Order: sequence, then C-alpha cells, then structure tokens
Amino acid sequence: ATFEIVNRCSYTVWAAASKGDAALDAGGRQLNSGESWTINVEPGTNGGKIWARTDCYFDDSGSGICKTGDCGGLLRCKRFGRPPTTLAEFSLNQYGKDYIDISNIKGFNVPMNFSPTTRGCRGVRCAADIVGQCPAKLKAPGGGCNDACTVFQTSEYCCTTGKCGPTEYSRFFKRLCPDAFSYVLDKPTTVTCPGSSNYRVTFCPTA
Repeated sequence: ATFEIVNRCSYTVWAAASKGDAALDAGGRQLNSGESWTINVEPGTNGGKIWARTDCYFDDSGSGICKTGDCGGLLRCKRFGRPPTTLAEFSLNQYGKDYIDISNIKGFNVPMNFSPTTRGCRGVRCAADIVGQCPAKLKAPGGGCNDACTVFQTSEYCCTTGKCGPTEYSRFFKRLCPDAFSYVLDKPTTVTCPGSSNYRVTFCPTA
C-alpha cells in the first residue's frame, strides 16, 4: 500500500512511520509547510503507525531530539515515539481487510485526517484544538496534550488489568474528537477498508 503524508500545518513537522520494531519505508523525514512524502508500506503490515514530531533538531548523521514524538533521537524512526503523539494506526490485509483508526491513547500533538485515496470506506479525523483546551495536569511543556496514563501511571488510566472505564481525562479527548480512541477500551472507532487500499495522512487538515 502507498501512503501520501501531507504537512498542511503552517509549521514544519518531522513525519515518522514505524511498526514498533522496524521503520516503515525510510522511517522519517522533514516536511515543510505544504510538503507531501509518499511512502510504500509492505502488504500484510500489522500494527503500523504514522505520526508527526515537532521542534526537532538533527545533526548531519540524523541524530538529535524532538519535543514531541521523539523516537530515541533518530530522524528515521524504528520505534514508536514518546507521547504526546496523535496516531494514525493501521493493519493491512488482515483476512482480506485493511483496518485504520486515529488514536489519542498516547495524547495529542498535531491535528490529523486519515483517509483512503482508493474506493470503499470513509476516513476519520481529529482536528479540534485539543492543545488549546488541554486540562492543566495533562499539558506537556514540550507542546501537546498528554494522555492520563503517561502522566499518572495508574491501572485505571492504563487499563493494565484489562478492565477500566472512561475517565474525566479520556472524556475530554472523546468530547473534542469522538472519532479517535480516547482510552484503551474505548468503543472501537476502527474503519474497515478493502484489502490493499491506499491512503493519505494530512497534518493540520483544517489549518
């Protein structure tokens, strides 16, 4: 499958694409305002994620730091990034189907739209001003709005026992972005697409 990643923000982001143990395609690239980066992701990819990183500094070897979503200081991510990160999530060609969603389970940094460019499913979007509205205890100094699990590390927020309910904090993400996962056992907002669909991820789809 091919994914077009478009930076519509007025500021530069550093896109990243990983499946946790490996980079997807190059794994990461700078996107200036307006830039598109086209990547190819192998069919059958399970547990792939795409996110934006903000305020990054890399040297000439692709080593440095980002204020949100840093993946151990590399330009080209192999691992997932540090919260807060709004996440495009996908599993491709799972019994003839592609599954996509957007998740606020690891917090929110940049608004995002995740849409198919081929036929036969709708996209999903989280474009509200979550950083502006973020409750005070969740505000990350780096920029961004943390999830309650990252900040408090309780069973309840992290659903570590597999039973957990919505909370004051997850309710805030869900109120602003009803189409994004707001906690681990949220009612699924996954979208089912035909196997081998293609996609576009747009950062700042509105701005």
